[PDB]
Amino acid sequence: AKLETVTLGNIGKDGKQTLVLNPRGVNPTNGVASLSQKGAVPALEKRVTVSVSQPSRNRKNYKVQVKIQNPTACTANGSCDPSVTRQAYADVTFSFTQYSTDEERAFVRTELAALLASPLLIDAIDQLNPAY
Amino acid sequence: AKLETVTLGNIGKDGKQTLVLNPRGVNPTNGVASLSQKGAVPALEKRVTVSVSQPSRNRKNYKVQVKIQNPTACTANGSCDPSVTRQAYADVTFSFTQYSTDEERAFVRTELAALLASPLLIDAIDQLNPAY
Amino acid sequence: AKLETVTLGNIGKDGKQTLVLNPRGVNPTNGVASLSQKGAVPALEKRVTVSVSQPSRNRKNYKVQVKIQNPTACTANGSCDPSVTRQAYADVTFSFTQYSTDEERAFVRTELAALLASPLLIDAIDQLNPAY
Amino acid sequence: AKLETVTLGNIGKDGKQTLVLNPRGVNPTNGVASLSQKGAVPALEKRVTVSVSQPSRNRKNYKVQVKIQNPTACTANGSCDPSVTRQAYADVTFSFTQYSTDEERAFVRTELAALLASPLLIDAIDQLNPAY
Amino acid sequence: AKLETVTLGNIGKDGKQTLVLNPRGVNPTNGVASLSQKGAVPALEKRVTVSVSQPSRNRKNYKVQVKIQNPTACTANGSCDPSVTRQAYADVTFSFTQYSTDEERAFVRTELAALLASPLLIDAIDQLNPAY
Amino acid sequence: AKLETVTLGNIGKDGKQTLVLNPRGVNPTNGVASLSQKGAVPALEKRVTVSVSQPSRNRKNYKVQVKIQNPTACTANGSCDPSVTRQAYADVTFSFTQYSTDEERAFVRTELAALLASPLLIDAIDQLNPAY
Repeated sequence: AKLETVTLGNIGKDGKQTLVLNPRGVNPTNGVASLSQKGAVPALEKRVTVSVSQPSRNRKNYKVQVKIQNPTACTANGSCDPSVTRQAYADVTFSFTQYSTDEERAFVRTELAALLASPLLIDAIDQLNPAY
Repeated sequence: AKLETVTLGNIGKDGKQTLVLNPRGVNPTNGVASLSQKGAVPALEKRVTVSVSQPSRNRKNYKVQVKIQNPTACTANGSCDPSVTRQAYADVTFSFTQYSTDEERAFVRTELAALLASPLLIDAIDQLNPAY
Repeated sequence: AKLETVTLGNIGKDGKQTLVLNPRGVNPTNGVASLSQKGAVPALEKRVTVSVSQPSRNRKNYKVQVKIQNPTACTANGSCDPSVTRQAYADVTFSFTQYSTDEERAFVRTELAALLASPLLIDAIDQLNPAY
Repeated sequence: AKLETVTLGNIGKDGKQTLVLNPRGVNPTNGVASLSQKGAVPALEKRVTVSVSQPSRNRKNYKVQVKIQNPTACTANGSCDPSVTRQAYADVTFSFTQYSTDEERAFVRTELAALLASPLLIDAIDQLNPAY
Repeated sequence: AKLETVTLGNIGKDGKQTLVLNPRGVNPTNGVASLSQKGAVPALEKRVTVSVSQPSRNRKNYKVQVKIQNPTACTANGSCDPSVTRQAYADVTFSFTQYSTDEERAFVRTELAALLASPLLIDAIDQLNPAY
Repeated sequence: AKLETVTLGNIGKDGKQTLVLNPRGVNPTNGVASLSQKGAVPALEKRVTVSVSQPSRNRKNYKVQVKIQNPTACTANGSCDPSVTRQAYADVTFSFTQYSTDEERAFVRTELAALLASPLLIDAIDQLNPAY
């Protein structure tokens, strides 16, 4: 699909924020499309990547991979310009057989999505609580 | 959060299906909670796992990990009982600093979720099309 | 199922006695749920353990394992406090396939319970006579 | 006791079915008494095996071992005769001391039978759920 | 006991403060229950861990082990977010024999608690003066 | 503090008993102040030991260490004089930075003492129940 400005809505804990990511390259050396919420400085922008990899000699499954990396900056320092003090990461890889159907693929995608909005996952990710 | 029957709604390509997963263990040897949409036979059920792992000696980040595995069965065979003929997989790991906040964690969670419903990801996962 | 006070009924040679086992842990290091008839002192209590283990790399089937250990104590000694003089053990191990059914599983369970109430087993266990 | 047709009643998950096992050998030559629900063909019959073994040099305790083996057959194939696609196994060994009493042995036997009819065990064997 | 919000009262030098700890997982990899006083950020919260370990082959006694880790944070920095500058620890392990009684165990428990509230301990701990 | 007859009250399961320990040395070879309850014979007396150790070459924290050792005696024997049949132990060591404060240490002291009267700890120590 068109590497275009993807715009995500009603995210954040309260469900009220917005993220705008702009096309920011393909093909670095490895086919991974890149997006970024453009900020003051490269180190300070939230990134996303997407890469579909066809099956080959060793690879027999298709693998779609998504990566989120969100830096946190703190301007006060022993200096003037803000610095990255931590990163948040997500990393999802999907693995699909060459004989799979789009219905099975779309099920895994929509299932993961609905899962991420569930009390079990809200507690595990937002509060870092295991399950009992 | 209570390892309870999580119920996911309006999933699938059309957005009209439902998934019901029932608590099906914790603590196999590795703290991973398990859920399953209960089906006729173990090999035939859709599974989910969740595991939060505190930081330790080598681990300094928290890592939350989610796994979807959905089998496809075909009953006709050279036999009577259905057999698994492929698996669909998702695998997401989140990586968070000990100094991160729930707002940063909930952002990465809701962002991934909203991302999974976007044209770029619909094409990459459902149609296995890279990005241009 | 809820790791709850199991209570067992009319056991013993006459089938008139009662055993009450109280939840006494999970996960020592190995997922082994534990029960125990509470007694004067830890070494003198009867124990039960159950462990379901899923299939992995090495293990392809499911394995359910139940253990029983009943100490016999004798308070007279060259001492005051009762001491264990022997144990009685039972260790049972069910092995079921990824494709097994709950009917097949319940049959083995109810068969083994019924088999244990039968003349041939009653003589092999209770009087230690083989079979002819 | 007399290796004789043992007949077992209301087994199965509904507790309505009957199993008839016919004496089918003794020794073979590990002392293993054998039984078998008469079947169309040897691979297709449910078996049971009982063995008592006296304490010797290496063995100082008595050990009684009982094994159930139930195959599942499937008539359809790429052939006419039914084939075995899976087995269900139970394997129980009792370990008793030279100084145990018949009352102590009978307690273990009847405890195991009672224990096999309890919610905790029904869920671990029939539904393959661990305990929480 | 149910892993609950344990609430502790009248602690601190003056005996006037309160600490609330919330069940924050079990079984990371080691049967270690966890609790934590809800803090702004993971690295900033007071933790407690409890584990009861049964006797094994290496371990012949029971061992109960409790850990306290309270961090101190200072927000002024060459930064914005508060950082951890030190940790206070308490690590207690109890050791009891298979034949110990609950009265003997509660004596050690209540004796230690009484001991900690005593002039000799107050000066050893709060003022780091040895004894003479 | 002056090594003085410490007296502790309302200890034991019921909270009704009293414990008088008497100064019984210092400086054996290791700065370990020692106490003890008046016992018929040295092997039969409850001991306590406290040691504060300053930071050093290897050691950079202060360490305060307390030990409890309560023997159980059984007078009946193949003898006249009582013999020790088991010991109960508690071993607490606190770890504090050179930069800690008396309020931070007193917090850890009073938190341990309050923790030791809580339903969770009572069940783990007195009844040797883990946590769920």
